[PDB]
Amino acid sequence: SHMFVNKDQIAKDVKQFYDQALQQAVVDDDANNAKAVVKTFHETVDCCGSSTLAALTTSVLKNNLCPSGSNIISNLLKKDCHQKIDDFFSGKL
Amino acid sequence: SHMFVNKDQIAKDVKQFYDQALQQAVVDDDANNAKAVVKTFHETVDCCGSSTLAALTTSVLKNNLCPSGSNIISNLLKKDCHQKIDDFFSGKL
Repeated sequence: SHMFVNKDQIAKDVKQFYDQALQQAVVDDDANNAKAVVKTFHETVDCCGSSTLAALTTSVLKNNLCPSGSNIISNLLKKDCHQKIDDFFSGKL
Repeated sequence: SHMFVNKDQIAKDVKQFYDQALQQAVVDDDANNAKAVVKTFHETVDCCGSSTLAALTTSVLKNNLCPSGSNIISNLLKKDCHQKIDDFFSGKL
């Protein structure tokens, strides 16, 4: 039950999973569960794309895998998916 | 970074979130992100339905929100979504 954890490592592991999903979504039109996973995560947490993978975020945005009304300009003022994950494990609230 | 956590409570919170999504998916054909969230979680972790909400698991199964080939009979021998969440925070491996 009660246990010692490193939240920074957990944030890293989550971002790594996200990034794996993201790179499968952008590239493979056969990988529709990867696209599904990414689009529903994006929609649900309201984020679009990555820090580690910023140049690839352009693709998901064009394949309509980010939230509706999500565009290059509106995104400028929004936290990306890595920022949101980090802030959640930070508990920055 | 390093911090004391109750993993049983985290498992509870995750199952509660799942259950909220599940009850929105079964009922509301207007709630397509809830259906999306449930179907992609199911597909990704390979589980179908709940412990707390067993009588409602029948609905998602018929609306095709569980993995392909997932049926009432095959499901008998598979962990449901609550069991899988619990076992993951247990680290039962």
